[PDB]
Amino acid sequence: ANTSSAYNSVYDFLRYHDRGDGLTVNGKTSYSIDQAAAQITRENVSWNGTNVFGKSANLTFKFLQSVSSIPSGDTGFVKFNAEQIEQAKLSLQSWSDVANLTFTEVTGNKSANITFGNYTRDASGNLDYGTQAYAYYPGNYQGAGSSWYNYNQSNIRNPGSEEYGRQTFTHAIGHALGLAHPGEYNAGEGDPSYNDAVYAEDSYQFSIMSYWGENETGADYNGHYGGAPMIDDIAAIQRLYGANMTTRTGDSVYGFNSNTDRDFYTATDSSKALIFSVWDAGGTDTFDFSGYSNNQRINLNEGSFSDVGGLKGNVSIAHGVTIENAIGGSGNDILVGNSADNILQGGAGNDVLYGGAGADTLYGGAGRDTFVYGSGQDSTVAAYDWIADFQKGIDKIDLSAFRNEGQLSFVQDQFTGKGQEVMLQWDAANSITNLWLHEAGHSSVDFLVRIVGQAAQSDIIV
Ligand SMILES: [Ca+2]
Ligand SMILES: [Ca+2]
Ligand SMILES: [Ca+2]
Ligand SMILES: [Ca+2]
Ligand SMILES: [Ca+2]
Ligand SMILES: [Ca+2]
Ligand SMILES: [Ca+2]
Ligand SMILES: [Zn+2]
Repeated sequence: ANTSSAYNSVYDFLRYHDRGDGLTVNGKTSYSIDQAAAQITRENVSWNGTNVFGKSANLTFKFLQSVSSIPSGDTGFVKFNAEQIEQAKLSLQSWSDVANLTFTEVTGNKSANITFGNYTRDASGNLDYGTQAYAYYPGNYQGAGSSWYNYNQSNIRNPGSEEYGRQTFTHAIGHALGLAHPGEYNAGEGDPSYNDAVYAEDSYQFSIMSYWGENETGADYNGHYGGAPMIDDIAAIQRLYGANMTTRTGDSVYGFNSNTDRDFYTATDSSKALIFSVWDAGGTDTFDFSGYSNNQRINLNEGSFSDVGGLKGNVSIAHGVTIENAIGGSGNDILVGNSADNILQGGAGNDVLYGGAGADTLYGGAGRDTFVYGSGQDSTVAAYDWIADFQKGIDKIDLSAFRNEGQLSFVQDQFTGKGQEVMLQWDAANSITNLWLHEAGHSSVDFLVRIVGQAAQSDIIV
């Protein structure tokens, strides 16, 4: 079963960052999304009480203007500045986007579920320029839900320009909602490291509640920080409060030309980095990564990771989400669809497109592109694929995967019945080329790929 390098690149990319199922990664136990979610919510606490799951919540938040004391003992209180307020609201929004939560600001003497405030000194009254931030779990105790940040840190004062600040806000709010660090560790306590992680997926690539960089799991964000909930965070927060099915239910576009009105899902130009795990509750959606020149690998399968804009493992799709279309850039990309009907556009460069199950429409774009098929279920007659811009003598249709059940043979105009034969039929009236494949074990011809344009036998890889 010697398959092509194109098929192999798809086969391997589909297994990129496989997790759970008794696997061992980095010498650690591998957790599935749900296992990581249960670990992150191990304190079993939320604003609805203890051991209460799938229950929505309407919460209040406040930017403290003064304090009688900070619950931690720290001192030198400083209220949130305008930039911190705006970024904190964006962090709150990134959480309410995915879970059934509503946030309403309160002012004056009114109490609030979640509060924000800065500190600058320790209990002894000495300047603290080393710590970052901390927050308290939901509860009925003094300080529950309060979050605090070190004003002496520039990233805390300028969260809109220093990415770690925004990520810190999202992280802290996570605690204020009931989420814990993926492992038993905290700042100030000894000096933990990724080696102390309970499971392999305890890193920024999977959870912003982690303490470890995305590099620990093989990802690379080139010095950037995502700022929004990642895949395991989304599953975790939804475990506690339920999923928000009213978010972006229309046709949504992520990346370039985005209509999300969310900075973390938007790329205004090629120099912008994208780091996100998408939550989308409906409609026909598109991953538009057309503005990059880097060779990208885009996967539309729920729960999967993609390598976008030169970064590694920076984009993922949350469990329970179906993204339909993808657009690559000028680089040599790999686009992998899911079981839904996908429209894939490779763009310039030599791309590898794989529609998977469902009736997909594929555009290789300029360049020497390869349209890959891994099984007869990829393009059944009842839901056939369309390759709309095939270039005879330039593009290729890869059927090497069918070798695992016998080498495919080319027939000119008739099937013998022996099976495992491929045929190209030209429809002069419509200028359409029908690619028929009579697969072994199939009494009837059940595989068909319709091509808008001419195709030669030498363009078909068997
Ligand atoms: Ca949508
Ligand atoms: Ca969708
Ligand atoms: Ca491309
Ligand atoms: Ca598909
Ligand atoms: Ca192309
Ligand atoms: Ca092409
Ligand atoms: Ca298909
Ligand atoms: Zn923390």
